[PDB]
Amino acid sequence: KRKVVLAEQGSFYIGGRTVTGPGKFDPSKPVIPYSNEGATFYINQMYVNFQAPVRPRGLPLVFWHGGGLTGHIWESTPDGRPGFQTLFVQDRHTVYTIDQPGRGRGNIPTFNGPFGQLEEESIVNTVTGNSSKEGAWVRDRLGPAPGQFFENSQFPRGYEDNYFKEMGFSPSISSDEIVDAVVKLVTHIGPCVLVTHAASGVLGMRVATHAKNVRGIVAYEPATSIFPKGKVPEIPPLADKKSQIFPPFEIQESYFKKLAKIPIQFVFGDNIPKNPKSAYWFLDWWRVTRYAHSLSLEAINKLGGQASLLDLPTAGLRGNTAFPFTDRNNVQVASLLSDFLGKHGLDQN
Amino acid sequence: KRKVVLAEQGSFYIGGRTVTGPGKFDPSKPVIPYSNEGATFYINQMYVNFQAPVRPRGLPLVFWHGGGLTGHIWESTPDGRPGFQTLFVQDRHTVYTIDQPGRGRGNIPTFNGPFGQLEEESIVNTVTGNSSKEGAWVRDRLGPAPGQFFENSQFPRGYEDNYFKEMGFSPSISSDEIVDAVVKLVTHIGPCVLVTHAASGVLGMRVATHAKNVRGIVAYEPATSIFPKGKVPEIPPLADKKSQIFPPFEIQESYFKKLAKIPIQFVFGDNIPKNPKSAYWFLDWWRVTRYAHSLSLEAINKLGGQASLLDLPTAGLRGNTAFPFTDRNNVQVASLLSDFLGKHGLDQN
Ligand SMILES: COC(=O)c1ccccc1S(=O)(=O)NC(=O)N(C)c1nc(C)nc(OC)n1
Ligand SMILES: COC(=O)c1ccccc1S(=O)(=O)NC(=O)N(C)c1nc(C)nc(OC)n1
Repeated sequence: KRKVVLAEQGSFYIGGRTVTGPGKFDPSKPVIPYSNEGATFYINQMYVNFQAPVRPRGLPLVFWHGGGLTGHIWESTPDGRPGFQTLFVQDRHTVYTIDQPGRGRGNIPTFNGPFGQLEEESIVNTVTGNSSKEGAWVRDRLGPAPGQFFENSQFPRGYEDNYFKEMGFSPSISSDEIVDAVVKLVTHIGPCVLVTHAASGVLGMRVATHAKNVRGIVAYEPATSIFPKGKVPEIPPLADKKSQIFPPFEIQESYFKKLAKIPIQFVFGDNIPKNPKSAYWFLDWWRVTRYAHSLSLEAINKLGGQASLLDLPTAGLRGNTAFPFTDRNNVQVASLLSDFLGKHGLDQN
Repeated sequence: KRKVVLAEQGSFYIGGRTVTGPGKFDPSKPVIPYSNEGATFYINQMYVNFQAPVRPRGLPLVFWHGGGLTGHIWESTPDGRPGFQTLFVQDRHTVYTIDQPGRGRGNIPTFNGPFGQLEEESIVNTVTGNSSKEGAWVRDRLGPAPGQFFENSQFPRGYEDNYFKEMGFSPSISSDEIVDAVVKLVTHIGPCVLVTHAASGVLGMRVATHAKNVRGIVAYEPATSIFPKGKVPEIPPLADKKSQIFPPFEIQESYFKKLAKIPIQFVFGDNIPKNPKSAYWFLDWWRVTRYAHSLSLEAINKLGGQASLLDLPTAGLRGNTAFPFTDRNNVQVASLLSDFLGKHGLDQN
């Protein structure tokens, strides 16, 4: 069912700062080709879209895309089925979707000169990085190697091109500045729930420690674990005995303690190996990253928290990739999110 | 006013191509940091959003942002009033809004290495260009100089930060590939109307010559004029005796003739001078650019066309900037667009 009734919708920019070029601007001189002379540039701002149902119930949801993505992933699946934006407006929540600084409609800070460089100042690095189709295939656990699917896969097969086309690079904007933009959004919205994904997992945890308005977190397949400073537990290397997972983020315990004050759920899909898998780097990476997250959640619970790990196969959902909210069974994944919101009173006024 | 009812909404990717790096991808080797080795990259694809009303009447509208912009400008004004997307869904048209290749949710083609470079191939230039706040202020005719506003201005004053935050750079993707993506969208949608803006004006004219499904064009403040090859009329230089407008695009006459088969309207806002203005480069640039467009429309009409130029002040609307569809009187601007659609039956089934 695709129909949606909106009391209002729209979009806006929030957050960011400015940087200035040298000299002054003279309106009599040729304006194009564009010059840094006399220039003010707005940088690192974030794009925000919202859709509000008639008579909303409970708190607004803020859907935060993973690494190299945009709010598209919450709008539609690669095969054109409704995304979580539609499903949760239908579930009577106001829905915010963002393009964080450096991605999509967010700002990419570059000027007149080599990419990212404002005269002698490097705002972001000129050298970029970006996953290939092959790297993303294994990262997202479509299968163990590019072009191969797990038998049980929930991926919308045949729509591979559409899926990979949604992904791209991110300039080297500091995570501090990304977190700052979302803190400002949360201040603007009021009490809300963060729904994060992969690279935005750790960022949403950070936002919650800075913003009391974050009343809950659901994180799909978070990519970086978080611990109190100096209390990082022993985490093994990968099965190749050379690689490590992403270095866990460390925060002062007084901020970490704030995570114990709200319900937090991490959600993982399928096909994460239980045992070392030296032949398949990313499968093994996910094994150890999921383990690190289990210890992070345990640390929150030892501070009086209510932090849980939901493995979708234990709820009867088999074959999900690292994007469960765009997989073929995404309605069932959404149902489990609604269950979490309902259990914690986040769907009541 | 804000209420919107959608039979369906969503988004998708269309267009683009692939490129690779050398070698073979080995899933046993560390996937991050990402490498070009064995890597397929999707480049130059376009993001498309659609909103369909219940029982649409007439043709879908494709709103195409100007230079350095995104579909945001059709979603909301800088001060948060409804954009043309909402207004035209309320007007019972299905509405498509795009982020063209190189902008917003469209692809920015960069890899592992200096920006835009895939090994020894330069996909886009590493050196970027980008307007400043000051350049955009005068380009868009908010006032003759930054900080100043024309009398009777329709700009949402006070929302300068929101407005300028929506603008950014474009990588050097060829115009051929941008046009190609929209031709593919037009094939997918069927008969439709293009609504263009500034830098997308000439691109929409080009699309129409390649796509019979374009049944009409409304272009707000187009930036580059178009003529049959070898038939560009004499166009004077600017009042500074040294600058010229953008070199007009020249197409083969057999393609130019296709513009004579559909209704085409160019729409200009206020404060374009009638006489040379050496003190204000962009005001004088608009004077001569608008003149060049008058001659382009005349050439279309000489070939049997239905091309017209609408100056908003002659229709009783004073003070519009170069973004009339986000100005304070944008509802009245929308009413004139509805009038055009109705005149030509583009609002009937
Ligand atoms: C949608 O996919 C993801 O969100 C994702 C998931 C797992 C691993 C890496 C990424 S990533 O593709 O974004 N990572 C990335 O681009 N890089 C390169 C990255 N990201 C992070 C968060 N840390 C590090 O190194 C510490 N690298
Ligand atoms: C939203 O504003 C515009 O759409 C716009 C409007 C008028 C002039 C220039 C631009 S522009 O900012 O895009 N131009 C631009 O960035 N440059 C640099 C440009 N664009 C074009 C289409 N041609 C040329 O040179 C021929 N330069």
